[PDB]
Amino acid sequence: TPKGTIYLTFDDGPVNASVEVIKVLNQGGVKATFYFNAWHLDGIGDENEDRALEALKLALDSGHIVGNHSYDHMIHNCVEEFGPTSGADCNATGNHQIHSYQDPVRDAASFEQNLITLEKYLPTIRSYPNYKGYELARLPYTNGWRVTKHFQADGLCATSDNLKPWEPGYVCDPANPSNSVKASIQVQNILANQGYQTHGWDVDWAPENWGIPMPANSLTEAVPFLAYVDKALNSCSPTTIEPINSKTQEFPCGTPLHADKVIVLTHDFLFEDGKRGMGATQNLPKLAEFIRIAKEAGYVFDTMDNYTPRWSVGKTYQAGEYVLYQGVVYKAVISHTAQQDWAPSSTSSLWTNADPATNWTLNVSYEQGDIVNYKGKRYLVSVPHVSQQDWTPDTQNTLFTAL
Amino acid sequence: PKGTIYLTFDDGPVNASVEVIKVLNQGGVKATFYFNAWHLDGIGDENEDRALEALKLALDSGHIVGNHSYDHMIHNCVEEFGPTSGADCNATGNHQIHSYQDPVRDAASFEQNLITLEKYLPTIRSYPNYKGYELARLPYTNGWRVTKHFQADGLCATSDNLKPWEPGYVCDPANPSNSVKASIQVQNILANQGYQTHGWDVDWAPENWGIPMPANSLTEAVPFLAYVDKALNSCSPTTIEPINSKTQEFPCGTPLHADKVIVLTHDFLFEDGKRGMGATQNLPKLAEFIRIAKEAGYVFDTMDNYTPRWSVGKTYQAGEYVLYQGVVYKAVISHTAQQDWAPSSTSSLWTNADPATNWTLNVSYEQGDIVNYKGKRYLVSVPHVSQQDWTPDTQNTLFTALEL
Ligand SMILES: [Ca+2]
Ligand SMILES: [Ca+2]
Ligand SMILES: [Zn+2]
Ligand SMILES: [Zn+2]
Repeated sequence: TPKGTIYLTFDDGPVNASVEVIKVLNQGGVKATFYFNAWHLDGIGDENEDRALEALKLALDSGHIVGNHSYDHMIHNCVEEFGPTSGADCNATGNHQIHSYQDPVRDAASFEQNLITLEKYLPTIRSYPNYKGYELARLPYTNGWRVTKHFQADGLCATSDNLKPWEPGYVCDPANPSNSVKASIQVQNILANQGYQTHGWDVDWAPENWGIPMPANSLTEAVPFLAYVDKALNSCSPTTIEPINSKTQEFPCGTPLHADKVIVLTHDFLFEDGKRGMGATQNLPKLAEFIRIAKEAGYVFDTMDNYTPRWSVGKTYQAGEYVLYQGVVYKAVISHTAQQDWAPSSTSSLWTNADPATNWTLNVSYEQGDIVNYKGKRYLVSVPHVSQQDWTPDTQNTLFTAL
Repeated sequence: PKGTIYLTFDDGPVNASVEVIKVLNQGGVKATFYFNAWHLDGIGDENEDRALEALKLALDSGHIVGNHSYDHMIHNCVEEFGPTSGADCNATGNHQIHSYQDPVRDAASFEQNLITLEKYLPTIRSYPNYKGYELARLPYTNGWRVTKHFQADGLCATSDNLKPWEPGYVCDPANPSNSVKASIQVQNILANQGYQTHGWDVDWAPENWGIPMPANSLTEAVPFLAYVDKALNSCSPTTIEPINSKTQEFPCGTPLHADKVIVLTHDFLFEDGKRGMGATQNLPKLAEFIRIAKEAGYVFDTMDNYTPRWSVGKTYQAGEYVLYQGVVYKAVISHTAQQDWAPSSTSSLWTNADPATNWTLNVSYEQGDIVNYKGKRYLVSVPHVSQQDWTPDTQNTLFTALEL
């Protein structure tokens, strides 16, 4: 058995720098997950991105998983009016993490616009099974999780209503989060109701020193970075990670789905020779070496579509274990061996639906105190039970209490 | 029942939709509404200040909501799309000219529709009868993507220059307009996103568009019921007039179409306004029609049930079709359905029969089928059922890559 599983996740592509990243992954014999912002395809993301479409194609042809990071990384919330210069304008002020989320309905819509743009520039994109843009997402700035009904948590100081975390007098209060944070929580919930899973991260491969003129040069070297990964293995990193805005304060430490796994966050743009330093020259070798030594150390690499393991026939499942099947999360009812014809579903006796959603749904095991939406109204679950078609909340005033 | 009628209303939500919905409720039937969300933005050039109220009433009443595109393709009717474009296009009457152009943009209008609906009614996904992401119908076009073996296009639905009633108009199904070809591509893009699309058998419309107040001439209830009887098991999409409403290659006798009539009509025909006294004259036609159709032995259903739901305990014959969790399946063998033996991507009892073209698991592929996979096109050389190990890029005895 492997020491553990590493999930390499790259955010904020597709950009020019993405091309050589992908080749290093391919040479290293691994697959990774890229959470993309399609505004780079429109040439308005203020990066070197004329090869953005080439990069998207290469990632997909190479078998890497493509997930959804929103169309514009929420830069519409950093400027007065969104347009071709907004990316540059927001870099001018450095106000990315201030008022990052405002109208959650509009902000969640940015993930659907991302799908439109990706499918505009690459009209064949849905013929790739590794296109997961409509299944897997990650919120900008936010170490937030919607994995299963019992595995979800928010980044409670991810974004701010005024001061940045390093500025003097900055105050983070998880118990009374910022308006931006509250908005981001609603965004998570909207996406979950559209069938997305969202995942945060355990470790962030970033500059060790942002105060030099080429901060990318300071990216952690492979050996010490592997030490960070070893340290994160089974140690609830999302609660102890720094800085404070990268935390998931109420991450469910010890949750079985998270055991023996480390999600690495990094950014394509840290591997470019450019305005952040000699990223290609200094850091592509670090990536190559990290992959080699991680494997030597006993790790294997996987992608986020398998973070929740796919249901597989012949496997013996235990009561309470989670699988993913056709994009939906299910939880085993009893110990059994999966047969071909016994796949999880909305009518299975062997599984219940355990998507991290809040709209009332068939064959879900509801707990007391859960709140579900049904036909535009909210309902408290008063009697815990497994939902069925004839027990809709509008007809069941003992099991549910209207709010 | 002697048959099932599917009442379908297009081009809402508008003020006129409110009274239609109430007649349906009092008549004890559910219907399907194919909506254009631009009315919620107030730019659709109808009486539409109650648009959001109507969308809510349709949903709260249990009617099914389906996707008719954001702007009814008016962006293709004008030079630059804006708040006045519906009015501009009505001023010219060029709706059916160049109606489909860039099919990627045109299909994206269906996704934009989802965005706008979910903007004005953030709770909309909490309604099981919201089917905006599952059921669609193309503007102007009697086109169908129901199953892998039940699909056909409206070959003269739209034009590159001349309207069907104008001097010089020619329609050739064997060499369709550029607009039509683009619309065929839109159908395929939507099918690959999981949509079914459905056309219609009969269109409840003005008998005479040339008289003043043309909405008033909407067919009376009794003769309209006559039209429905005539359509029942008679392949109406091939014989219907006018020419731009035809589905020339409709698969007459296809099993899912048996004993069913889909009626198309438009909410706006039922208001008192610019098209005539539609509320006064036509709401009672709708009410009476429902009553006499039930008397004659018809029942009414919605388009989410046009492909019947998989039902536990039911016996199925090999070859029969069901809808399960939004996906069409065909039975591989006769058997009795049971709880844990539902259709799926791994079932031995069913195969996926969605009307899509991207390579998909557990599909019964036929010789000559062309599938898309990882950006390339493949011809199926021998029939087989797809499985994870048999991907087209690795199975050259099953698939042959086509040249770009
Ligand atoms: Ca999902
Ligand atoms: Ca479907
Ligand atoms: Zn990011
Ligand atoms: Zn229409």
